[PDB]
Order: sequence, then C-alpha cells, then structure tokens
Amino acid sequence: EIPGFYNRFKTQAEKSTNTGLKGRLAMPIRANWGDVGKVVTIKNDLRQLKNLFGDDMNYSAFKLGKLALLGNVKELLLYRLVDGNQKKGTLTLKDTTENSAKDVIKLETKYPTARNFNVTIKSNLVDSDKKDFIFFENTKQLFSSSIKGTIDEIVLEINSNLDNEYVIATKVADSDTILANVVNQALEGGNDGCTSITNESYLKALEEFERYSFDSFVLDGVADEALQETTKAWVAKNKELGKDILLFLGGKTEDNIKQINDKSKSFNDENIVNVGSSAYYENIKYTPSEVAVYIAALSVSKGITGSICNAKTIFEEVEPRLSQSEVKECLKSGTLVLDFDDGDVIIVDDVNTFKKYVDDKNEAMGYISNIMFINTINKDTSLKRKEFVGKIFNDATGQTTVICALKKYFEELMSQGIISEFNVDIDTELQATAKADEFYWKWDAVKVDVMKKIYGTGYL
Amino acid sequence: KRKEFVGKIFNDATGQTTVICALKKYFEELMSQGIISEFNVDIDTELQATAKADEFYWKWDAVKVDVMKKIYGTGYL
Repeated sequence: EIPGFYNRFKTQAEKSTNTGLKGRLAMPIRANWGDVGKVVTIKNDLRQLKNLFGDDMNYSAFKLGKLALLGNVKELLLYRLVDGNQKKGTLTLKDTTENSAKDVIKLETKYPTARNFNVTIKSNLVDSDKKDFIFFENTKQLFSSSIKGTIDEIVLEINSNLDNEYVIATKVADSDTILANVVNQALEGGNDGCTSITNESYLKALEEFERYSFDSFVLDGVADEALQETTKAWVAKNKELGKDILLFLGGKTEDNIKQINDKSKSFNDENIVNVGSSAYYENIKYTPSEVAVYIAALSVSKGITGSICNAKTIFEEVEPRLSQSEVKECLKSGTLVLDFDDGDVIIVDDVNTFKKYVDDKNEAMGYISNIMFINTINKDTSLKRKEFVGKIFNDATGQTTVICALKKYFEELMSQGIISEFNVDIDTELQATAKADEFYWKWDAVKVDVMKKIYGTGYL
Repeated sequence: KRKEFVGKIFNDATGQTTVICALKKYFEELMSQGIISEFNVDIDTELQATAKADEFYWKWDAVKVDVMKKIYGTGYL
C-alpha cells in the first residue's frame, strides 16, 4: 500500500463469547415453511429456527427443533421433507387503466408452504398514482409499502425490503398502468408439507444427509418401524464407510414397556438408542421419539467430559412411570427411559440398546458416553488421515512422527483428565505382516469413569 | 551421464571404476535425500563378459521409499 498509518479496528467479538454449547445433530423434518431439498445448518438461537422454518407447533420441524435447541446443540442441521406435489403459494395482480386488464405482477411465497399469507393493495391517500402494498398472514400484517403506478419500481421495492421476505414479486408484463386493488388476498396454489409423506421421502433425506458429518441422528421423532430398520442399515453402512454416526430412536406411544424392551432387544448395535418414556414440557405430551430428539441433543451437547445418567431434563412430567423393578428390566433390555427421581424429570442412565450383550463389546460400550468417546477418537484419527496418508515415507522417521502426533493427541486428552491411563505404540505384530505402503499401530486407554452408584454406611 | 562418459574414457578397469563411482555417488545423493531405502550398483559381469570391447554393461538394484496410502488402527479401552 501507500505509506501511512492505516488503522483497521476489529472489536467484533472482543468478549461477547461463551462456551456453553457443543455438538451437531441431524434432523429430517416436516415443515409448513422454509427451504426444501437442502440440508441447512441452524445456530442454537431459536429465532433462527422460527425465521427459517416458521413457528407452527403442529409440525415436526418447529417442535423438534425447539427440543433440540433446548438440548443445547451448537449447530442444528435440518432438512425439510416433502412430497413431490408440495408447492409454493401464489397470487397475481392486474392493471386497471385498460378495459382489457392484463396481469402485470405475480406474488409467490419465498418458501414452499400452504399458509394463508395475504396481501392488500389500496389507493394511496397522499399521492394519486401510488398504491399502498400491505402484506399479512391471516390478517396479521407483515409489511406495508407505497410505490407509484409503474410496475418495475413496484416489483423492485416489493423485492427490496427484507420485511417482505415472506414473498417474492415478479413482473408479468412491462406496464406503466395503475394496479388493481386487492384486500387480504391469500397467495393460493401452495401445498403444505405434511401431504403424503412416506418412507421414500425419509430415504431421500438420509441420502442427502450422507454428505455431512454428525454427532447423532434421531429420525424426525417418528417411530415407524420400516424407517427404523432402514436407518439402522444406513448407519451401519456409514460406520463401515468411516462415518461414525450415532442413532437415537423412540418407540411408539402404544407400545407397552414389554414391547419397548423387545424392540430394545431387537436393536443391539451400539449406535442404536431406544427411548421408551413419554414426557410433557409445556403441558404438551411428547412421544418417545419426540423426546428421543431431546435426549440425543443433550447427549451431543454433553460431548466428552460428561454423561446423561442423571442429567436434569426440561420436562415437567414423564410417563409411563417405573418402579425399580421396571427400571432394571428396561436397563437390562438396553432401553433408555426417563425418571422422576425428584420433583423434576431426570434421565435414569447412560444405557443404549446394545447393553443386552456384555463381554466382547464391553459393558462400557453399553453406555452412550463411551460410544461418543470412541466415535470422537475415530473421527480425530480419520482427520489425521489427510495429514499423514500419502505425505510421509513409511520409514522409521515417518512412523515416529505419526506415533509422536498420536501421543501428543492422547496426552492432550490426558491433560483434560478424560483418560486415566494410556499407551500408544506401533503394532509390530501386524507391522511385520504389513505391506510396504501401509502402517499398523495399536493403543490402549482407560476412560475416566463417573459415579452412577454410591453407597454410604453410618456409625453413631 | 552419457555425454560425460561415452566416447571420453577408455573402457579399461579405470574407466569402468570411474563410471561406477560416479553412479554410486549419484545413488548415494539419492540415499541422502531418503528417496531410496536400499540400493547397490555394480558392473553387469554376465553381460560384460559378452560385451564387445567398445561397450559397457552395468546393473543396479534399488528400493524406493514408500508412502502411506492405507493406515489401520485398533483400539483398547
């Protein structure tokens, strides 16, 4: 640059930061409003969810999004599910100067929907040629504007202000004629999003979700069986492909605790978590899958350095309600069920559906926190792939560098206290059999536990 | 190296030794860079016996240093 003393001030996030959030979650959702056919990330502010997908609790989108956000996920990734017939609302405007009136402007909702987004056009009381363009939803006004009677400036203004973000205006003809007055005319022709949604839509959503990486998946708070087996196979495929995705599920409200335990027996992969209990938060019930959304969100928000075996929930009630016998039955079945151990609703344990089996996949694998730990180690290691694969020569120096980097990572874990003991070394047994263009290595560790049970004995 | 050695040294033991020494120096330079893990370069006495007096035969083995394409890890907890 030219000589001088040029300041460039950077007080954007000086101390406006907090560290109370973590994790990311996947969400196929049915929605009346918002983008369609894309996987969109949502920051934890619910205002973003409300803006980008509406505020209708009749739909899985807003309700499950609110539950996930209250789960304190750092970034919530959504995908709007639709049938192919799903459509945008639309309205058309016409001129009045000519006896044979001609359509000159068309209004269409910015996102596909079927809501009653309405529009009003009336004569401007100040200027003769101006028309006052006002927009509503069921007469609840969104935005008002006034432009002279030329179509180009009218559509440009209507598309300019983001107060009119609900609707897009397009020019039908290049007229300079006075528009026709409308009063609360709905943008018709749209279709909602709950229309004929089937397993194929969920399959397409999952195929879209293959692109990204996630900490957990919950399947739209829907307990349809065939979707559950499909997602089970999909997660198994993703695991075999090096994508370590965890899955939470919730049974149907009609299922008895015996049926829920049978389903939790049917699932035995460690990445499957079955939720049995229903709950109420704002005096409104939530099916086991709807609360499975929340428990998955809370789990991913916990991340490492935590668990869920007694994490307090937002729910004001829980049902069905279990004695210690029923709780033990559910845990032995691998079911996760909420509890009312105190005046609040409390998560009973960290169990997953796998826990029915014991020894080879160890008992700690029956707990979700260990699976999150293993998936995190696999993810960081598969991040190291690109640092080390195809970039170092397999000699003693390259092996030493790889081992030193992994040792530094595990020592960082040790510094956090997550691991009580570890060692990582070359797998000389397999390294002897290794081909010259490959490397084998081994590591042992001991994750630091957490009190689930405590016992006290008193003397007087 | 052809232009350095062809038509400029007499095919005697001295010339063969000089050629072999130069090639050895080159391969040792490669070794110093670590590109080669092992090598040897020597006169091709099998073909040198059949070689005409105005020509030279030589042999060399080497082992290029590989790179990780595949890596596998196994975990214990």
